Amino acid sequence: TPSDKPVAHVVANPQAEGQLQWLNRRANALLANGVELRDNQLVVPSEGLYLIYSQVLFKGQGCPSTHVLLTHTISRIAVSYQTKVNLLSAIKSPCQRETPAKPWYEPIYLGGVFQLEKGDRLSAEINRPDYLDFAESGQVYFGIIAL
Amino acid sequence: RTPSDKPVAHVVANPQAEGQLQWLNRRANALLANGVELRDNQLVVPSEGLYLIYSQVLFKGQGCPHVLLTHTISRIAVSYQTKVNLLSAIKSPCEAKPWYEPIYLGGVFQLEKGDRLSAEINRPDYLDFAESGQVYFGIIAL
Amino acid sequence: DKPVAHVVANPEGQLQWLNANGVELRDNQLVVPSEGLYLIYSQVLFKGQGCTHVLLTHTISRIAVQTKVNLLSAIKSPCQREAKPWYEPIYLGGVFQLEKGDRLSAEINRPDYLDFGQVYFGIIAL
Ligand SMILES: Cc1ccc(C)c(Cn2c([C@@H](O)c3ccncc3)nc3ccccc32)c1
Ligand SMILES: [Cl-]
Repeated sequence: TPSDKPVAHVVANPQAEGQLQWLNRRANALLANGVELRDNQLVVPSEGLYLIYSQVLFKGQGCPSTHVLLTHTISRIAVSYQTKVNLLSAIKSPCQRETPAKPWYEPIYLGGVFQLEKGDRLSAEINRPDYLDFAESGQVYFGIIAL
Repeated sequence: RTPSDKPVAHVVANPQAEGQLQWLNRRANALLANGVELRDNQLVVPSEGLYLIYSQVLFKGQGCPHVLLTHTISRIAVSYQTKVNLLSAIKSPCEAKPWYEPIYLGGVFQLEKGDRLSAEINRPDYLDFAESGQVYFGIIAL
Repeated sequence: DKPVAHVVANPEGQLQWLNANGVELRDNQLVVPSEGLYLIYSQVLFKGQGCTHVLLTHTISRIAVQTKVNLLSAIKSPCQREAKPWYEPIYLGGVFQLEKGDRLSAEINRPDYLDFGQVYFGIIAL
């Protein structure tokens, strides 16, 4: 008998270069037991503890003049407070200095366990989609597992 | 009430398989239960359904010299016969001070009877086996 | 129905777990109430205020009823060099056959670096 636990693993659309579009319709991506992907946001079907997790990968060929600051954030939009509450966040400076030009790879991973309500809208956002790496699949994903 | 019918696996790396990330099930605290097979370094699924899938690898380099470390979990379905990646991480880490990069990949997936999950790296030379529990691969049916 | 625990860190000098089904928490360790398959997991977060070559280790070990052994373990190294802040999480998790009365500890080498949803330890019976 299949599991009744809400789950979801959405992935970046690799053709949507310049955005971070989460897909559920894509091979090895998934929504189940009530979880929805609406408006680039996961929608929690029922209260409980969820494991939330996301990976994003950044890439640049060399370091430019302006300082590069990469951020990744999992936000929450509750029905009783319909403004983004940050759940998880992290920030990486992949460049110490400007190149006087080998390629760099900055992943950002966020995971934790949080209490969610029914109708919670979860988003996972980055500041610089132009540095996202869609070179092969599996690298950029966002997902939840009810515990 | 009784023991669990759920398919599961937790396989561990062989520290003396050179140039290989060789997964093993016959070890203490390792495990293949309820139809999960380890076949050609690939865990094989016995039933359709939702599974958690996870792997840890830990690389270590004594200092730096352009180093890239990749860790990749991938699916082959009976039906499609194509090797698709499920989760993937690329990392550039760089006396000579020793560095450590753990890479933990995990997620929830919808698998089909007879899929062949595999967990791989680009650089086995950089694997660390300092202690036990450092390098591993498994699935857990929900 | 099934044994479960989710314990978290108290926000000095100790990673101490705080607080439920069949599962006790004697002496900073989860105590398995019966034989079977368990999904054991944890996370911890280290933060530095700027960087002694430091290695942050996090380890979940089984104390089987009579020795003590690593189940899951990782080492991070935050600094490549000797005042910018850094954050470094370590993730552990996997599925394990276990005995009634086994103890599961989740430890760190440097409590001094710990930065107290990101610092937990738990189990779930399958
Ligand atoms: C997504 C996923 C799939 C399978 C497993 C076994 C895990 C490991 N896990 C962890 C933590 O180590 C973690 C978190 C985020 N991403 C990677 C690891 N925290 C957990 C809490 C509950 C269950 C498994 C938990 C995580
Ligand atoms: Cl050990």
